[PDB]
Amino acid sequence: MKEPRYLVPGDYMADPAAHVFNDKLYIYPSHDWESGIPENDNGDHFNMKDYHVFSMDDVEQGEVTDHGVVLRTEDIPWAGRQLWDSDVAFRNGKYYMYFPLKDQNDIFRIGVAISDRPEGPFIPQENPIKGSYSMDPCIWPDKDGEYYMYFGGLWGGQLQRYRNNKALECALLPEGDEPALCPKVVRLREDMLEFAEEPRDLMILDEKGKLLSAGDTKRRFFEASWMHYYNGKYYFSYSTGDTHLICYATGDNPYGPFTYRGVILTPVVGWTTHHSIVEFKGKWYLFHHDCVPSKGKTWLRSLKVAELKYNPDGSIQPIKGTA
Amino acid sequence: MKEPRYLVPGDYMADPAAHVFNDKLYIYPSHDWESGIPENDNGDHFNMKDYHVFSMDDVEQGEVTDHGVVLRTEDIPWAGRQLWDSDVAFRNGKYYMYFPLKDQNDIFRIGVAISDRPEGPFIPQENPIKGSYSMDPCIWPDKDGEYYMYFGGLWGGQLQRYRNNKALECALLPEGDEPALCPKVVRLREDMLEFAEEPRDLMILDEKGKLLSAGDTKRRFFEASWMHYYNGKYYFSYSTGDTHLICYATGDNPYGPFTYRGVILTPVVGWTTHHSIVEFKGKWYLFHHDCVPSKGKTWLRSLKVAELKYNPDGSIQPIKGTA
Ligand SMILES: [Ca+2]
Ligand SMILES: [Ca+2]
Repeated sequence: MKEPRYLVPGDYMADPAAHVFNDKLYIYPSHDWESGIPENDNGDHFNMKDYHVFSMDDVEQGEVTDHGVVLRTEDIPWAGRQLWDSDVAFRNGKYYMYFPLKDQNDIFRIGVAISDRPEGPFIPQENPIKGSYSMDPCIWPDKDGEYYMYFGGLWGGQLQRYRNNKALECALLPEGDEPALCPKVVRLREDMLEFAEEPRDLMILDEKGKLLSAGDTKRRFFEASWMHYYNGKYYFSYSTGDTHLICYATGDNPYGPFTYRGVILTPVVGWTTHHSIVEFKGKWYLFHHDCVPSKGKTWLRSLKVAELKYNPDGSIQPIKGTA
Repeated sequence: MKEPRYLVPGDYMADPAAHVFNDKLYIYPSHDWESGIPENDNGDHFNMKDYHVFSMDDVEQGEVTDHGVVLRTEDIPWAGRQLWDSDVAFRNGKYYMYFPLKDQNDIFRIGVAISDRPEGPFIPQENPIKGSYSMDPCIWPDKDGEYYMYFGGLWGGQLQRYRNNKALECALLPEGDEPALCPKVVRLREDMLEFAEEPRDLMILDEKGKLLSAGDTKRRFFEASWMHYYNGKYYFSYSTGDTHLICYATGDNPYGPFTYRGVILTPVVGWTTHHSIVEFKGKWYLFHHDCVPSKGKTWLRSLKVAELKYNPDGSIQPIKGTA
């Protein structure tokens, strides 16, 4: 594809998460809809309430299939509000969907929904994962045989309310030269229902190996954690929020510190930018979204796909955002 | 009794929750112990980890039976730390123990533990109650056949972190003429596993029908909620924290407004004061605690009991504290 292709024109789907199951490419995006709520700093206008599942056979010219709703807030027993960016992993012959959702105390937790097939209806557990907090989870099937979750999100994601997995009496956002908050990493146990250990900082560093500062808002982690593997190297990509960038870093292990490299996606139409990187049929793709069909409305996002290409030195060729 | 009696002089127990099951008197206190943790503002020195159960047939001079440990943190699947003031309720031929415990995020939640007998080991549920927060729960079997929970606790109890059951970005403690934070009340459902509704405030008014102010620390709610019914009137008693008082209020229904009456017990030796009021064999008793055996060590408390009498107008005779 020479030009970015919009996949679902009929509805507003955001925060795409693409995976390859049974030689098919499945997408697990959020579902944006027009709630009657005006914009807000706490992100109340992001009032998604369900999940659809899309699948393709050919990303570039292929037909896109809507499998319909597979999960909604009503079906979740511990549900409060706001189903945000989710992710799916395949293990033990089953598919585990990890969704963020404020509990009945308006605290962001992460729940698990299970299905026997990647597109089939997901049945949620009655309670959120023990110790879970914040949002935007990413589930990475590492080569060591284990499955790792990467989560975290500034501001509306309540990540600043916590220090070392423990909630603060009062939220605290680091400023200026102070080290910025890191995204979190935690290993999941085999049944994929709970954490196997305590989550820890996924350190993102300079080229000098120094932790990114809070003022460095063009490189500092904000949200949208994602992890993939190419040419014997790890790639941790993410969103920078108020600078509207999708950056990426590199490392040699799922835990070890990741060193910032560059920018994958320049600012797009809309305040938010969210993504997922996956290889399909020999080519890499950067699934993401912008607010072009909604004519600039941030809370109404349409998912799209652009071809991602690497340089021989391992770096990623920057992709132009719409804006 | 012509002088208050200690019940477990061999160990350190606090926050007594006295009930009458099978013509016996059962107490469900917290188990203080020297954890090696020094005193600090967040109350880490209150590091209780297990529950004992005590029973008597005669309060004044009868033998107190130590039924041993019936629940410990290590058995709770969602365990974090600090098992604080709990209470038990009898329904459906079973005994439900409602215990407060910080989750793996140091957020105070309330969980349910079930036993077939008032002293037998309570098997805890895998997850805390949905929407639960703060601590010091008190279950009340009303005459309507329903069951209500009265929870809430300031400062260490994390009540100020919440407004209308929703977590604040930053904790807020009201001051001066502002209306003080009210304790909470919620009707449990039939299986006693979850809430049947949204928790509401239990308003405590003055003699002018006006909400108690935060500056009025000698009367406003702090912790240690307790509800009992005597001669057509309800009696909501509680602790006042830094004024070391236990006061009580009167109402006509479990939800309705309660009007402040007076002080049940003046400051005792130690900072904390906690209690439970129950009638046993024609006599009313005020179960509580102080730190006389521990020579003033606030977090090493010892249970004690004193007879409580009423005036013909319905008021409660003030009991003199050790301090
Ligand atoms: Ca994502
Ligand atoms: Ca109590």
